[PDB]
Amino acid sequence: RKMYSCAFETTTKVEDCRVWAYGYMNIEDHSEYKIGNSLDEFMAWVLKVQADLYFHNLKFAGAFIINWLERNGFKWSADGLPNTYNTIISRMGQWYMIDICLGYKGKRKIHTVIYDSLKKLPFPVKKIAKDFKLTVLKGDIDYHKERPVGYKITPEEYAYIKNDIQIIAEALLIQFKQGLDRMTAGSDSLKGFKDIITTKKFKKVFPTLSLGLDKEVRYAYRGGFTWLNDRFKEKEIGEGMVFDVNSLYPAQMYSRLLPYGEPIVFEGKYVWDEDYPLHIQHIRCEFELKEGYIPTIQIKRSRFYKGNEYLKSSGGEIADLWLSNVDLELMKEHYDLYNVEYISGLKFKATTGLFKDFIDKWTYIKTTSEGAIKQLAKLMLNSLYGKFASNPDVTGKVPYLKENGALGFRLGEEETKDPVYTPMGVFITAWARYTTITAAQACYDRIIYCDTDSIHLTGTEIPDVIKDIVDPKKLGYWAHESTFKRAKYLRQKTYIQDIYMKEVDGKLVEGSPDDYTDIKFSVKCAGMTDKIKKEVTFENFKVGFSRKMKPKPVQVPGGVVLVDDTFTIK
Ligand SMILES: [Pb+2]
Ligand SMILES: [Pb+2]
Ligand SMILES: [Pb+2]
Repeated sequence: RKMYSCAFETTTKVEDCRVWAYGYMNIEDHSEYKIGNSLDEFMAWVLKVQADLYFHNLKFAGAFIINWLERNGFKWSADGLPNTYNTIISRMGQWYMIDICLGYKGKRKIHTVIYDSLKKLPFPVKKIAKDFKLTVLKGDIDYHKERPVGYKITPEEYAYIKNDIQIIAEALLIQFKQGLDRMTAGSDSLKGFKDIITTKKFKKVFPTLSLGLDKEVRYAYRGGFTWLNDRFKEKEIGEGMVFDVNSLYPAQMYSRLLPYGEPIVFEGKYVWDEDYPLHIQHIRCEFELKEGYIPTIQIKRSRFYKGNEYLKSSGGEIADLWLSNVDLELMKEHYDLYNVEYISGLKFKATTGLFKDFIDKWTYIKTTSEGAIKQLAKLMLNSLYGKFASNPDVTGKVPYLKENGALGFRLGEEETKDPVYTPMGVFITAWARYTTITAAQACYDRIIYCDTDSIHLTGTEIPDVIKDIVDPKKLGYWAHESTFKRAKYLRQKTYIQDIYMKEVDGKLVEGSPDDYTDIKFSVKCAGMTDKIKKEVTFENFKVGFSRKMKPKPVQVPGGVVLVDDTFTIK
C-alpha cells in the first residue's frame, strides 16, 4: 500500500469551474511524483494505484473528485460495492475519507482511499513548512490569470505545485516514521497512550459503560469557563494584562485526581467513600450567588434558563443539575443554596497516575527536540484529551449529484459510536474550570474576562495572590502572556486589544508598558476572517459592524467556488 500527497489547482468562475492542474508525490519516495493539467488523466491514475492518497483540506478538493465520479459511472454506497464510492462527511461538513471501490479479486478489495491530511496535520501548508523547518517557496500562483482548457503549466507554477505536495509529503513521512499512522491526530494520540498503558489494562480502567449511564454522565459535562464581568461590558477600558495556563488540559491529566473503572450507582446524597472518592450528583434546588463571588452555574437544557449566561440566581424556579464533586464544591462556595434535593448519583474509583507516563514521554521529546519532531510531540500532548470528550453521534452526510449538476448533501442513517470513557471527559474539564475560576476569584477586584485557560485583568502588575503560581514555562502554571494599553469587550469571545510590542532581533514580541516600541492590534470575534479583522478599529468595533468580504463555499457544476458574503457582528 503506497501513500501519496496530492493537490489541485482550480478555476474561480461560477460558470467555468474545473481543475487546471494536479500533482501527486509518493510520501515514502519523493522522487516519484507527477504534475499534469488534466483531471481525467489524474482520475485514471486514481483508479489504478490502489493506494492511500492525501489532500490537504479535502473539503475543497473532494468536491471536484465526487463531481467526476458521479459523471463517470460511480454511485454512492456504504456497502463497498463494485463501481461505487463511500464517504465520511460529518454533520459539520468536515470531510474525512472518500473510498473508491472498483471490485474484488478473491476476497481482497480493490480500492483507492482518499484522506484529508489536514486531520493529521491541523495547520495551513505555509504554517507547516515554517514550523517543521521545510523548504517553502516565496510567493504564490497568480489566480487572476486566464487559463483555458489544455493550458500548459509554466515552470514556476510547476515549482509551486511540487512544493505544496512535497511540504505535506515531508511532514507526513516524518509522522509515519514515528509510527503515527491513524486517520486523525487524536487517534494517533489515543493509540500512543494505549500502547503505553497496554490494551489489557486500558480495557480494565476505561470500560465501556451502557448507553444509559453514559447519557447521565454527560449531563455533568460543561466545557470551559467563558465569562465577561458585566462591570466591563461594552466599555473602552485602560491598561490591563492577560494570563494563560501552560497546557491547561494535559496539566489536569498529569496531576489531578481522575476517575477510572466501573461506576457504582447510588440513591440519594453521596456519602464519603475513600475507595470511590469522586462522584457525580444529580441535585435539585434554588440558589443565590454570594456577594463578591463569580457566577459558576450554567443551566443547559431547561424551560426557564438561558443556556449561555452564568446564573446569579435560580430565578424563582427550581434548578435541576448533574454535577461532578469538583463543580458541586465550587458551587457551594459561590452560592447560597436553598431547598437542596439529592436525587441520585454515580461514584468512581480515582487515581492521579493514569497519564504520567504518556505525558513524560512526549514532554521529554518536546524539550529535547526542535522542528518537525517538536511539533509532533506537541500534537501528541494536545490531541489526546479530545478523544475523552466527544459525543457518540457519528451520523454522516450523503452526497448526491444535484438536478442542475452541482453537489447536494442529505443526512444519512442515524449512527452511534461507542464512547472512550466519558467520566474522564467530565473531570478533566471540571478540574480545568476549577483552575481558572479559582484564580479569577482570587483576583475578583481586577478580573475582566475569562476564557477557558486565560484570565484578563485590570492593571499591569502581577497580583500578589497569584505571584506564586505564575511561571513562563512550568506545566499547569499561569504564564504572563501579554499586556494591553486599552481594550473593549462587547461580550463573551468578542473583544479587541492594543498589545504592547517590543522588537527583539528583527522579530516583534510582547513588551511591558515601560519596555515597548510598538502596538499590536488584536481582534477576537466568532466567524470573523483574518482579512476582515484588519478592517476593524476601536471606533467601528460595534454591534452592527458589517463587511462583504467573507468567502462562502458555493457548489457549482464541476466543483466548489468561493464567493464573497456579508458578515455582520450580531
Ligand atoms: Pb499554490
Ligand atoms: Pb503554496
Ligand atoms: Pb440511573
